[PDB]
Amino acid sequence: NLYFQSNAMKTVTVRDLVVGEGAPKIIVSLMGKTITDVKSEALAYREADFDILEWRVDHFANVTTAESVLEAAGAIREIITDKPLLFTFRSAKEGGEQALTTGQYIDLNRAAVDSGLVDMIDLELFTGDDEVKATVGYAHQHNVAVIMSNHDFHKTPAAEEIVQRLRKMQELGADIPKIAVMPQTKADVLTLLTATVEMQERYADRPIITMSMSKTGVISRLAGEVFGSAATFGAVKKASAPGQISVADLRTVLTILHQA
Amino acid sequence: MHHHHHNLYFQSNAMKTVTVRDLVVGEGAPKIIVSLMGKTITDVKSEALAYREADFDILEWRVDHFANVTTAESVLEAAGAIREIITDKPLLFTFRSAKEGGEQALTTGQYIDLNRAAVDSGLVDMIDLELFTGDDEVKATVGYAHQHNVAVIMSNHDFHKTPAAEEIVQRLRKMQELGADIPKIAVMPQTKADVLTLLTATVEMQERYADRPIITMSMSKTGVISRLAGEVFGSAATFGAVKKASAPGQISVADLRTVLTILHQA
Ligand code: NI
Repeated sequence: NLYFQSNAMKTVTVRDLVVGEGAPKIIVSLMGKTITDVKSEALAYREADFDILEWRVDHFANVTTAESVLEAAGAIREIITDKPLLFTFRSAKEGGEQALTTGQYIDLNRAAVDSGLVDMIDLELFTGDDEVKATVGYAHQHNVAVIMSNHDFHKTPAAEEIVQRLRKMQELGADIPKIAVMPQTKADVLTLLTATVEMQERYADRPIITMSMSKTGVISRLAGEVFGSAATFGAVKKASAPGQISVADLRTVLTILHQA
Repeated sequence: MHHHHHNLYFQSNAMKTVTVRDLVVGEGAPKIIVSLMGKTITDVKSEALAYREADFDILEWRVDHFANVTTAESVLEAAGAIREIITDKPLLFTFRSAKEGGEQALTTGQYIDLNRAAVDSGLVDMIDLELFTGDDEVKATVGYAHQHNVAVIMSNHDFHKTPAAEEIVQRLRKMQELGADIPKIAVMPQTKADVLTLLTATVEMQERYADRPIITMSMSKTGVISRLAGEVFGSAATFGAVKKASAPGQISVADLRTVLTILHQA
């Protein structure tokens, strides 16, 4: 599992994929309740064009059973063999389907890191600073990269607050700070982009991932190359968050912008 | 002082649209404008015939590239040629002055007389008038175009910097005050933030002050996204390239229509 990190070039390289270089990378979210459902979805996703596979563990029914989680991850790794695998338990208040105690959520990520089956984990910043910092270090001890994340599905904080949150993620050791916000106005989309630019140019020594959700915020999913967001989420069969477009349409736009 | 004894465009203030040759500017996905440049009447004809096959909505004739811009009748001969060739799309007459990057310079009197001649001809559906021409002549010429059912795109360009958002909004508002049917502004980013400043101005103008469509763009490769996001931010049209870009940042019409269509999906 070794991944690379170049602070000077602001890149994170996982499975030969250079996040932070060139056109933004496409992340898709795989959801399945049972082990066989995860296999089925992995076989379907193997036919799609994406760069990073995110397993949304909060959609899995047996999330507190260690052996079941490990079996599902192994199944994905056996089907999708050449793309980085990102392990994400999204909490209900951050956009997901389930909620765990802080301890259960650490056990779960701990076990994912230990297995060697996943290349990256997602850690929610709000989990708690001590908890998060320790877990980041642990992931790094095992050659697992961390996407640190924060999501607001109702509003867009001020740009200064968005920047500060991305700076803290970096301070806590996130390899890739990530923030998703919801616009209530057209200007809010621009606020998210402003924060992206400011963070990326003034403070980051690594890639960042940002997005303004809903149809109104779609542009933020497409303009990463210019504004400084290193990856973007697309939909394979169904959108996992408001505003995602199909992977095919997303790749089309990213390519056009890259070659403009 | 212009008098009529005893072209057609529509505009809806409340819907914020301008309709010319059945094209509804301000509704749905942004419209694509392409620019035709030719030095002689022979070059204009060859380029119009060639462009006829392209996917665009509005044809802009860049009169400043024409060598014989000095005798109005000669300019009207080329306009007729384009009108005979492109019969079903709006034709925008644009002499882009030396002050704003035009390949040429003309005195204000010559510029006003050229645009009056274009209006008189009935061969063009719209004229471009530069905001910075001078208020008395702009107002008079806007009124003159309107008397003839010719729409006006009022324009302003900065190829070296992006003014503050407030200044961009003031210019768009002034265009509306002067009677422009479609205010239009193009600015050049020096930083990534400058691209966002142009979009901020677009949103504020469109939401708070406009009762008509506006056209805005941040030039260069850096500003390309501004040419693509008009549906959400409020820019009603966008310039594309048929064979070669006519301003920095334009992409091919095929790529532009592809992206616009994706963004319009719902
Ligand atoms: Ni008359």
